Amino acid sequence: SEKSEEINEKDLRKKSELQGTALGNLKQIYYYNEKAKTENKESHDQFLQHTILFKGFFTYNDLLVDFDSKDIVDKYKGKKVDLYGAYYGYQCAGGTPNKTACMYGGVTLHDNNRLTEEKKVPINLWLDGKQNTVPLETVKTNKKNVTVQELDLQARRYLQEKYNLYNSDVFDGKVQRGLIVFHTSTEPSVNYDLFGAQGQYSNTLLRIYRDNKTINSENMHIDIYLYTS
Repeated sequence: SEKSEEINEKDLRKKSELQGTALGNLKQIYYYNEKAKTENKESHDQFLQHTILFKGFFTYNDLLVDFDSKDIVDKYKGKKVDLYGAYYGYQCAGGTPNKTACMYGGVTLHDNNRLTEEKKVPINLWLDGKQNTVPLETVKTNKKNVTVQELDLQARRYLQEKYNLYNSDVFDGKVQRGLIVFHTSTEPSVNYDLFGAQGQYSNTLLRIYRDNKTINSENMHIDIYLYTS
């Protein structure tokens, strides 16, 4: 947890710098989008080498997961895995033509990954430097090693609900800059600029999760820095 005054100095992209439909499409992803959330699944099918193809995942009927590389694919190919991420259909290719949804990362190993009790992830939130209280129930997980994507999706859904994050200025979105930090103790902290995604559609806005980054959920909290300028 940094001084809101120091974070304010990083070059965070401003909301006014989003070209086109990216803003409407960021609100769609973090607020309206359906997510793939299932446990105990396995697949050794692929389309390209850096992907794992879940045939008939949907009961879209196929789910194609994309990773940074084959090296990552290999840790999950043929294993029992849990899935939690956002998917899309626009620009998606790889399985039953016309019936494949695509997702970036969101895969964790299923075995021995269940928690003693569900973890409520604490969140520290600052708005223009004033600390705001966030209910403990906001972000929760049952995984011991969880994807940053699973936590970010929960965190941003709340920022949208309570702070109109991805609403236009006219529809009361007052936040112009922001940073989310997953503050881990034992491993490097991940931080994302809330207005820093690239492209305007899901196929590119969601690539930030392609790395399948996973962290230990115990002993960490989330720091959120929001600014109205």
